[PDB]
Amino acid sequence: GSLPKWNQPSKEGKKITNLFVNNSLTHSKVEFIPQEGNKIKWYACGPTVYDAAHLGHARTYVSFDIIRRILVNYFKYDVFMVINITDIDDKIIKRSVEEKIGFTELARKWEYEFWEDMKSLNVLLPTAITRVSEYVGDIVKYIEKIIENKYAYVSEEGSVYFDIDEFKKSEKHFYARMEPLSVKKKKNAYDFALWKSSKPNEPHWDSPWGKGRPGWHIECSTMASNILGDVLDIHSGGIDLRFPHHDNELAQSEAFFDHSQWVNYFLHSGHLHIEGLKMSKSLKNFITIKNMLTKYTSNQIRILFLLNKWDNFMNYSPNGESMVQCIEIDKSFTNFFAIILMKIKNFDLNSCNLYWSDADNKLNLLFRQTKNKIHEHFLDNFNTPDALLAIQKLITEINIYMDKEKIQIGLLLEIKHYINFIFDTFGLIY
Amino acid sequence: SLPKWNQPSKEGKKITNLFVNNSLTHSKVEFIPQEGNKIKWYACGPTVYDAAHLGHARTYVSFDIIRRILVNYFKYDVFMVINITDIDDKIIKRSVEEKIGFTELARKWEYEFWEDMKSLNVLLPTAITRVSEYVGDIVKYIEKIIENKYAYVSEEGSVYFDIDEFKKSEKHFYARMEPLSVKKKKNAYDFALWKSSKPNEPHWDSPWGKGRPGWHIECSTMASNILGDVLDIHSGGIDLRFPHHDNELAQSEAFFDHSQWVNYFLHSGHLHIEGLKMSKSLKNFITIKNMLTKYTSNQIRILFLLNKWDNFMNYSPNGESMVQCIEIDKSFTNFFAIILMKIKNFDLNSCNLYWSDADNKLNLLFRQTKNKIHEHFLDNFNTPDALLAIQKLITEINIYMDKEKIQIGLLLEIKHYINFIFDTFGLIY
Ligand SMILES: Nc1nc2c(ncn2[C@@H]2O[C@H](COP(=O)(O)O)[C@@H](O)[C@H]2O)c(=O)[nH]1
Ligand SMILES: Nc1nc2c(ncn2[C@@H]2O[C@H](COP(=O)(O)O)[C@@H](O)[C@H]2O)c(=O)[nH]1
Ligand SMILES: Nc1nc2c(ncn2[C@@H]2O[C@H](COP(=O)(O)O)[C@@H](O)[C@H]2O)c(=O)[nH]1
Ligand SMILES: Nc1nc2c(ncn2[C@@H]2O[C@H](COP(=O)(O)O)[C@@H](O)[C@H]2O)c(=O)[nH]1
Ligand code: NA
Ligand code: NA
Ligand SMILES: [Zn+2]
Ligand SMILES: [Zn+2]
Repeated sequence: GSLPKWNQPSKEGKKITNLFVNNSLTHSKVEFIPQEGNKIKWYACGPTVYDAAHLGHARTYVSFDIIRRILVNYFKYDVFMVINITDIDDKIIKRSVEEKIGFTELARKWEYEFWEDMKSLNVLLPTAITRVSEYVGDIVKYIEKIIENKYAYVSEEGSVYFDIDEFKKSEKHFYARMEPLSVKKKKNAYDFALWKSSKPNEPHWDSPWGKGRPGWHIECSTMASNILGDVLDIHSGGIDLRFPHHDNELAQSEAFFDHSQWVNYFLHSGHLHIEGLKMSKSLKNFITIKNMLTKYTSNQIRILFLLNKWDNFMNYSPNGESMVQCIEIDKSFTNFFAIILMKIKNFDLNSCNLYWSDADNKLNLLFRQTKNKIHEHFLDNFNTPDALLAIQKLITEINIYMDKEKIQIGLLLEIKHYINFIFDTFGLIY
Repeated sequence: SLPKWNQPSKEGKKITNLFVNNSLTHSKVEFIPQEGNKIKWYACGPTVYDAAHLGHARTYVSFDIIRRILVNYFKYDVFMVINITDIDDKIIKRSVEEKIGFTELARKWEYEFWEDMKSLNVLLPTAITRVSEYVGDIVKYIEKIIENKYAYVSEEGSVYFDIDEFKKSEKHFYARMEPLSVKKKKNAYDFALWKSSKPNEPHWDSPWGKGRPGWHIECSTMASNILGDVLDIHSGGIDLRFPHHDNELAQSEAFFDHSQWVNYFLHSGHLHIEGLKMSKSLKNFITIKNMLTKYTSNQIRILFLLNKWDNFMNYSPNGESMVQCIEIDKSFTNFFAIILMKIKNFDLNSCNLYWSDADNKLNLLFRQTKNKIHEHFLDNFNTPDALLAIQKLITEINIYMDKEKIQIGLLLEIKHYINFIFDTFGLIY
């Protein structure tokens, strides 16, 4: 009917938190319902490992790390996550001849440094790490099934292409669900390659159609489908990937399983722009995660991303201009934990009075209110900027209470623990 | 002819389908908060005249576990109050035998009690309410009970709860939880709200004369001032259910003139040593400090994790009961040793990360165990079965790490989940 349709999961038997997430399939905020129980099957597109990672990559993976911590630590969902490592790619192939070291040896180098940068930022590793080099055989069988479903064709040179026209014809299949308006050997220019016949002096793999490499998009559909299956609760990535990469993943997986909805919720992180231009290796405006870590700490970098809503675009000001606010917040969190611990330590039950005073009750009321504010923020599509503000306000009032008033030791311990619980959800470490 | 219980409405509340053994209904009922996800919780505290023993440990560690389940696992919001009974006949007697002040004795054993609690990793409550600091509030509480014509004053200057006037009212039933357990008095079963003090005994000025608060009035006063007319949870040991807890309900119902002061009354079962309750008087008791020179806090918490909070349990001394606990503590320790070392020393550069069938089978048992434990916690805090679920999962993880090629991310997830459950249990590794 010229409009793509979206089927919300049924609510019976599912964990309902009334969480709302910005879903790129509906281009709106919708209630999140698991496919099965409280389980969330989640695939996230990974890096292409030919170079150092930069602050833009940090934005995406730290942002979805925070969302993952919110889902699992805060809401107690059960998340099964997969991230691919794209270790075969044209950029890796070209760089390996420039570097005069093996392609595989170059790919491990930058995958290792990528995971070390993620660990440095306190990013949790996914459940499964799926490398393209280890899945080429699975990829080929995936392409075969797409061909048997008559949604792909083979060129004489030995490449394989996705037949978009055959895909559209089916009433159950719509091409480019998320960006409908973004649309030689080929039937049509809009067809894309699943298998590429191998260029000379290029790494290659055996296949029924000839020596070749996987195409850009087939890696993700194959790996995600083998481990997670015919329905994905969440698929994530940066916004630039929405078309053509993610829409093509949907086309390949729908073609493979012959069904209409491979993914219930598609989440796209907004881009990090430096001076109004996206941070890209090509532009030469980029800042490596390692350089960033020599001036600033993991907490400060995470606070930078906490201050910017995950699905919005953000602008980083270099020379620490944007980092000035972050350093202030990290400095005050550190000082807070210092004080409240000294006051808990020096508290003496025998000499203090433990009457529940009016000052105590006022702080307690603010403490329970702040718990409910933060809960609404997380339900409001992971509004970490406002949740972080709630904690700062609560800390300002705790500082006043501790300085003057007589302190209820138990109340202060409870508040320290809640703030610890929220900071663990953020990935901050104090 | 039987008291009725009104379940809170589910509308607007956090509903977990949790079921708790409620002494008011003498059955298992679904737990519904009074307001949203908030739980107002009052727990009867110790009388600070002596060292705490393993029985006190059973009650407070068991309800610490329940509190951790409620807050850490289910993400409820718990506002808790515990009284310290620092004025009491037992404190007065002990203070004269030792020839020390009533307050100096109470502070000493209050301090050792909180130190014993910290040693067992028992979380402190939000508010600690001492009777000596609330004597004025207690008096004003008794006044309102008298104005509602549910209490009367004797010639000596004492005040007594008029049970018969309380029963007459249709909105009030006396002794809801133990209905069959029922001189100056109108009736012998009336109990004192205010006791006229002998001149030597410590006392406080009051409208009816110098006196002390009675046994039960302290708790109704303090819980009502901080938490109010409705208590989501009131907890204590089983022997306290009558007359102490039933009298708390009568006093609070009389004060507020309503029918239900507490939605859910949870009573931990008693710890018996050689078939008799651990009591200072019997001389069968084991202090928490003595216990901690023989066994560790984790081992002691595992003992109470193995015994369901609301059931009676028998401790066999000379380490008979503790042998099982020490084995479990040993196996948790060794499991964490391996999984932590393999996570640290895992090297992404040299490893193969294909999602193998062994990886998929461990993952399936891992998610299955999450659902088993979830059902156990909903089943009235069945920590013994949740603990067994963890043990089963740990046996299979040990095999996986020893033999299979390990998915570093999957092992991190399992390490994180088991830590999350151990924090809910209060274990520290
Ligand atoms: N990307 C995409 N565009 C489609 C599809 N079907 C129709 N359209 C677009 O929608 C317009 C309406 O044509 P119809 O929907 O009747 O085929 C066409 O001009 C075509 O560009 C489809 O499956 N995928
Ligand atoms: N936020 C943000 N994400 C980026 C940027 N550049 C790449 N990404 C994201 O980082 C992930 C991996 O990056 P890749 O290595 O594919 O360039 C992708 O999901 C992509 O969307 C950037 O400048 N900002
Ligand atoms: N425990 C208890 N028993 C009551 C109450 N009201 C009446 N009863 C019992 O019910 C029986 C019937 O007496 P009535 O209900 O006429 O007072 C009495 O023998 C009395 O024991 C009450 O509030 N509490
Ligand atoms: N499980 C258990 N609890 C006890 C024992 N003795 C006292 N308690 C509990 O410990 C708490 C404080 O005891 P108290 O200081 O009032 O003697 C009360 O809630 C009481 O129920 C015992 O032998 N076993
Ligand atoms: Na794009
Ligand atoms: Na009793
Ligand atoms: Zn991808
Ligand atoms: Zn009490």
